[PDB]
Amino acid sequence: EPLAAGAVILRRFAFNAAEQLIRDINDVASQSPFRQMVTPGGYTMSVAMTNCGHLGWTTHRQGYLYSPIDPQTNKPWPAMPQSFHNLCQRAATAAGYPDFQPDACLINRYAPGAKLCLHQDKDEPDLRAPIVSVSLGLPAIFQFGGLKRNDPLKRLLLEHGDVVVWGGESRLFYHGIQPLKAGFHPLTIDCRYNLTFRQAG
DNA sequence: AGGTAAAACGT
DNA sequence: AACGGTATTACCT
Ligand SMILES: O=C(O)CCC(=O)C(=O)O
Ligand SMILES: [Mn+2]
Repeated sequence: EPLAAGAVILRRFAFNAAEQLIRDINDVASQSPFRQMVTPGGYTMSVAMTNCGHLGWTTHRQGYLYSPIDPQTNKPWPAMPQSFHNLCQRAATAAGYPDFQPDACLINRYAPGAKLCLHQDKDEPDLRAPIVSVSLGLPAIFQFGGLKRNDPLKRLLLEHGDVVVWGGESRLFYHGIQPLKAGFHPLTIDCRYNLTFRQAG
């Protein structure tokens, strides 16, 4: 369990809820489809993304931001599914964050080779609130460091149903995903999904 | 006067 | 391929 101060991995926590979560990913994506976002610097991200809930993480020319509106559809992001919110609440409570109320869920899709380079989650104004991160499908190596980029990384395999929660002291810690290895999973076929819940408003 | 982009090539 | 440069710079608010 003990990843860092205020950080924990709940292994296979979402395993039982996974089938329903995956159906709801498909429902969300049918309204706001997965898209590979382009950085301010002009590079297309390997991870395909969408959002649900009140606020969605996005890139544009000027930087990163949380928007109530999907810039692709010009409609609000789909409502956060009850299955998402219920799972998130249970995970956060188990992790020691019983008062967490997310208003934002970023949905990441990793094809073979897709990565997410070391970054901080910092576009949220209320830093008191934790991050809840659900793994679905193919396994990936999760990097978890410290407050500085060059702080040593813990490398952890995240498997289908694993939930990682950080906050408090570890809230602004650098973290990332190494290039996804190809493979098969009975529920996702050829990809990894990640659900990242935050308080963005 | 701060916050931010790099959530993205060489050794 | 793990590690670290780049952003002690050029930009908007
Ligand atoms: O895919 C993951 O496990 C991490 C996702 C992430 O870091 C993010 O969406 O900010
Ligand atoms: Mn992140």
